[PDB]
Amino acid sequence: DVPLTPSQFAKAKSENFDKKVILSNLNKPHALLWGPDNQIWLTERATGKILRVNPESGSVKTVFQVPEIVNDADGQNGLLGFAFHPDFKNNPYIYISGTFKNPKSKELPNQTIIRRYTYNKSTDTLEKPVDLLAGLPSSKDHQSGRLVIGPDQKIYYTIGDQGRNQLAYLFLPNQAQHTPTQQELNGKDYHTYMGKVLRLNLDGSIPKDNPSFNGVVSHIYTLGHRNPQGLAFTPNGKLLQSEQGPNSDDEINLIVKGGNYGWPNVAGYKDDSGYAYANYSAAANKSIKDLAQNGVKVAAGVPVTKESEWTGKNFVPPLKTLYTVQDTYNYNDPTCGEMTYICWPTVAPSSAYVYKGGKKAITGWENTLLVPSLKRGVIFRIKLDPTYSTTYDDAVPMFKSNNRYRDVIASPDGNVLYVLTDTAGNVQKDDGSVTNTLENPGSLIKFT
Amino acid sequence: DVPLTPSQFAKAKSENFDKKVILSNLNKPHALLWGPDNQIWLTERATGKILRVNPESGSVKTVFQVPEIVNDADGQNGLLGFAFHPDFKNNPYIYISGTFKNPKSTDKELPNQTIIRRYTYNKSTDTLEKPVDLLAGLPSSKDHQSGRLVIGPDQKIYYTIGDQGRNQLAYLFLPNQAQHTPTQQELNGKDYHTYMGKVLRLNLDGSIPKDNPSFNGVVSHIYTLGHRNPQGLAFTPNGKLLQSEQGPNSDDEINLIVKGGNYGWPNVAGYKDDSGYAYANYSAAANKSIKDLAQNGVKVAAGVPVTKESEWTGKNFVPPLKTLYTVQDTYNYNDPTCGEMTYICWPTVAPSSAYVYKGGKKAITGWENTLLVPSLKRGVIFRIKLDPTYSTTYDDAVPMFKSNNRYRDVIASPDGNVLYVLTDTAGNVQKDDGSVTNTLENPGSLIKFTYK
Ligand SMILES: O=C(O)c1cc(C(=O)O)c2c(n1)C(=O)C(=O)c1cc(C(=O)O)[nH]c1-2
Ligand SMILES: [Ca+2]
Ligand SMILES: [Ca+2]
Ligand SMILES: [Ca+2]
Ligand SMILES: [Ca+2]
Ligand SMILES: [Ca+2]
Ligand SMILES: [Ca+2]
Repeated sequence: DVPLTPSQFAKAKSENFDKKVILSNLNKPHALLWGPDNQIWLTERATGKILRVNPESGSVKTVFQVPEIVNDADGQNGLLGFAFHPDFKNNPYIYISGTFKNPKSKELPNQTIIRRYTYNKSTDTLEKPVDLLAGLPSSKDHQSGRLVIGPDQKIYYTIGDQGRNQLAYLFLPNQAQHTPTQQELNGKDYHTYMGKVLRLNLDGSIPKDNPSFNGVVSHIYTLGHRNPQGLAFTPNGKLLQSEQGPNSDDEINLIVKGGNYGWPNVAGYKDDSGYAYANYSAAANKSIKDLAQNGVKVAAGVPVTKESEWTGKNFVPPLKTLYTVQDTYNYNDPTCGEMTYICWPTVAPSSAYVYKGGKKAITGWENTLLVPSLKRGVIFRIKLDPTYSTTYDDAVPMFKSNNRYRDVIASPDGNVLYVLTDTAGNVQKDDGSVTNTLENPGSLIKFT
Repeated sequence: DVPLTPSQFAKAKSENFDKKVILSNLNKPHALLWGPDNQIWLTERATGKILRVNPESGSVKTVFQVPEIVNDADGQNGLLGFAFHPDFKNNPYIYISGTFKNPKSTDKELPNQTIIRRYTYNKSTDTLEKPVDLLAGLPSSKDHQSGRLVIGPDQKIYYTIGDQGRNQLAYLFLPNQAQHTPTQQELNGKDYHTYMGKVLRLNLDGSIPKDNPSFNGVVSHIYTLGHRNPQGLAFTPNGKLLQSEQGPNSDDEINLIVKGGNYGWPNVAGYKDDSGYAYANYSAAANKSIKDLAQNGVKVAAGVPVTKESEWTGKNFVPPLKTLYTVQDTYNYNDPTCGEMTYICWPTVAPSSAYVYKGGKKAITGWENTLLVPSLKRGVIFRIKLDPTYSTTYDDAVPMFKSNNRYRDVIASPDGNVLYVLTDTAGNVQKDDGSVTNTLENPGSLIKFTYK
C-alpha cells in the first residue's frame, strides 16, 4: 500500500470512542490477553512481572515475577511470549518465552527459553517451571516472541532475525533463510532458529507433521522473516501475522506451512522497488558504513542483490505492505529532523489481533485484523473477507495519539478495546514531527 | 513481479517435451476441452464451429456450427464461452456464449449482444440441438469480451464478461462500467449494461442465484466486479476460483475470486500502489480531440482527469495474487526495441487463459498445485506454483515452450503427461531477440506436448 501522510494520520482521532486509562504505572508492558477467568492478564518485559487486572474496576494483582529475566535498557529482550493452554480449567498451564543468561555461551551472552508454568488457583501463583525449548538465539534486537497455541494444540512462536545486517549487528550474516542440518538438530544447536515461525509440540518436541526444509524436519514452520511481532489465528483456523520491515515494507502475512517469507532477500513484494539486499557480512571491510537508504544507495564494498536476483524457493508475498515505495523515494525526510527513521514509509507494527465481534460488535468490523503501530501512534483496522483469504481495502488508522501502541485486544462483547502503550520512545506527532513526550506512558487504556 | 528480459524468455524452450502439431490453419481457434468421450473438443471463434479432434490420428469433425455468430476480423467477438455439464453422462449439455445481433439495439456502434446458451448433445446423431437461451441482452463489442464459461462445484455457471474496451483505442471516450452495478429498475427491465468487467454467477437456467452477493442493495448475476479483460477462469480441486486477467500497459493479473470482491479496474491496475499506472478517464475529458499518449496514465495529454490508485474511494478491493508485471513510474512505455509496435515491449504478457493442472497417473514431476497461463505476446506458457491449499502463489511465473506463436489456451490429458495447446492464426509475437514478428511458426494450431 501507499503511505498515508501526517495529515491523514492526524485526522484518525476516533471520536466515536471514549478513552479511559485503567492503569498508568506499568514498566514496558508488552503482551495482554483476555484470560480464562475474564480478567485481563499482561506482562512487563523488563521486570518479568505477570499482572492480572479487573477489566471493569481496574484493580490489579502481580500474579508472578519470572525470575532471572535479562533485559537491556536499549534492547527488545526480556519476558516476551505469553499464552494460556486453551483448555485451562483442565490443563492449568501458562506458556512463556524469555531472555535468560546462557551459561553455555560476551557478544550474545543470552538464550531464549520457551517455558511452561503451572497455575495454582488456591495460592494464585505460578509454579513447577518446565523448559520446553532452550538454547534459542537471543540478542537486543528483533526478538519478536509472539507465542500462541493453535487449533491443533501446537505452540506457534515467532523468533526474529536478531537484528543481523543492521545497526549493532550489521556484519553478522543473517540466518532468516537458513535451516538446520540433522546433526545440528540432534545436538540441540538452534543457531538457524532466527527469522522463523516455529511450531512445537506442547512438550517442546518436533511435530511429526512439521514441514521439511532442505531435507530436515525441525521446529521450523516458516522461514524468511525479519521481526514478526504479530501472530493470530482466525476463527476458521488460518494464521495471520504482522512483521516489521526495514525502512519500508512492514507486512501483513498469511502463514502457510513450509512457506518462505523472503527476508532478507525480499522486503514486501518481489518488486525491486525501494529496497535491495545489501549484505554487510559479505562486505570487504568491517569498516564499511551503512548509508541506511534501504539498500537503494550503498557505500562501496558491500555486495547488493536485487529482489529479482534471489534464487529462493516457496516464496510467499505479503497480503499487505505498510508501505511500499518506488526507487525515487527519499529516505532522508527533513520533517523528522534528527529522528530521520520516523519518517520512513513504515508503521512499525507491534502485534496483530483478530477481532471476533460479539453481542455488541462494532458495526462493519466483521473479519477485521487490528494492528497497533508504535511509531505512528494509531491502531490500524484491516478488513479481510469472511474466509480470511484476502484483505479488503486498506489499513485504516484509529486512535491517533502521541503514544506507542504495543498490543490490543477486545472485550468478549466486542464494544471495548484494551491497549498497552510503551513506557518510553519516539512517536510521530499530528504535524509529522517527532516527540519522545508520550501522552500515556506505560499504560493499559480502554476505548469504549 | 518484475518483468523477464528478452533473453530470459528466449531460454525457456522446454526441451523436456516432445512437440507434435496436430492441426494448423484453424480459423481463430479459441477454447479447448477434454471431452466426455476422451476426444479433444475446440471452438473456432470466427466461424462458430465446434470441432472434435482425435488424439492419435488428428482426425477432425465439425460437430456443430453455432448459427448466426457475429465476428469482426479486427475484433475479439464471436463464439466465446464453451463448457460441458460436469455430469455429462446424465446431463448431455454444452454451454456456450457468443456474439449475436441485437434486434433491440438503439446504437449503430454497438449493434450486438452476447448470449449464454445451452445445447443438448445427441450421441445418436452426433450433433447439438434444442438450443435454449439462458441469459441474453448482455453487452457486446469488438474488444475485451473475455467470455470464459465454467461450471462450479456448486453447479452454477461462472462467466467472465470484459469491460468492452471502454477507455482505450476505438472506445476511448466511452465511460468504463467495471465499477458499476445495476439498479433494481435496470435489473427488472433486463438492462444489463452494467454487466461489463464482471464475473457473473448464474443458475443453470440463467436465473439469478438467491445467494449472489448484494451490490448497492441489489442482488444480480454479478459475483465480482472491477475487471478489465479476464480471459482465464478455473476452479481448483478444493473449490477455490483462480483467474487470469489482462491489464493495460502493465499489471496483467492472477486473481483469487471471492464472492462480492471488487478487483479495482479501472481505478486500480494490479496492486493499489500508485506505481506505473494511474486512471485517466477519457469519458470525462474536456473534448474528444484529446489524444491518449498511451503511457498508462502516468503521463497524459492536457484535459483528461487523472485519479491515482490511492485516491479511489471504492470498497471491498481485492489485490491480485501475482502481477505480470509491475513497474515504477520511471518506466519507459515507448521502448524502441519493438519499433513501430511499441506495445509488445510493455511490461505485460497478455494472458489468454488459466488452467488448473490436476496431475494424474503420469503427472509431471514438480507440477503439483500449478496454474498454467498461456501468453499471447511472449510466445510462452507460464507455470505458476501455488501451495497445496491454493491460498498463495509460490515463487514466480515460469515461462515454458518459447516459440514465435501466440498461445491461446491449454489443457492436459487425464494422465497428466500430455498438454494440448491452441495458437492464434495471426497476430504479433515477441521473438527471441525481443523484436516483434507477425510470422507465426504454427498459425491456428492444435499442438501436443508430451513429457519425455
Ligand atoms: O522503520 C521504523 O520506523 C521503525 C521504528 C520502530 C519503532 O518505532 O520502534 C521499530 C522499527 N522500525 C524496527 O523495524 C523494529 O523491528 C522495531 C522493533 C521495535 C520495538 O520497539 O519492539 N520497534 C521497532
Ligand atoms: Ca523498520
Ligand atoms: Ca516478507
Ligand atoms: Ca520489495
Ligand atoms: Ca495489455
Ligand atoms: Ca485488479
Ligand atoms: Ca497498481
